Amino acid sequence: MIRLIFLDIDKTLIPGYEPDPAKPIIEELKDMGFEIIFNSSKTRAEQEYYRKELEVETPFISENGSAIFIPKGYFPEVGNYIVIELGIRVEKIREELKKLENIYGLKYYGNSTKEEIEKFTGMPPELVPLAMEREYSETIFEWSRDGWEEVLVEGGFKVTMGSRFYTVHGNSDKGKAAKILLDFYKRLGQIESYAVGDSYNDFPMFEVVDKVFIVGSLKHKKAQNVSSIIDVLEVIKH
Repeated sequence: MIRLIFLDIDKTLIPGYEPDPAKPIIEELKDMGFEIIFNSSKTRAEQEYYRKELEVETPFISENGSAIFIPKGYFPEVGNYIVIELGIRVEKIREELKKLENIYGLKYYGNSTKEEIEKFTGMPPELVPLAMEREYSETIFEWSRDGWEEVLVEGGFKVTMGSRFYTVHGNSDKGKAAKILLDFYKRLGQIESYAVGDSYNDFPMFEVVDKVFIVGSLKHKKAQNVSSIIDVLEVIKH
């Protein structure tokens, strides 16, 4: 019986931005026999850093389900597939944001300085370069007028609210990506899947997994609300 758990890589796991706070949680999940899958709005560069520091070598999903990364030979016809691209290239997103930049006073990674990005996010200066290595999405830090969200959706893009900012991406979401990865595991036998989210970008995963937890007060019909990731492990222990 394989147990899988999808986790975000934000304040609910790494408050303060350093990896260390997540260690107690990762270690317990490992002891509980879980395959830990980060399914985050974060870039591959950001996730690879945390994974290495936390010694997590399982597949991961980046930029709101835009790509699934499977370590070479992780799963025992040879496809030789390491990266499954499901979203749209960031260059296309930026071409569209350029058309809206002035009308709506939009600020995102592509048109902001490292100093501005640090101000907007509060992220440590040394991590900004990792967040800037975007491949399939943009994060909107601010705007001077509303209405750009609808325009983007009309243009065929997805605009999803995260724990703090909107992320612009396309053709996929955390749920579509999670479902595909789950299929890879299901080929190995029976699986039990859990998902822990804290924002609207996690909602798509809920209909794809067996058990759902929400850290915070966001409400969803399939989710059990808890105040901390600590509580998730506690409730699962029941």
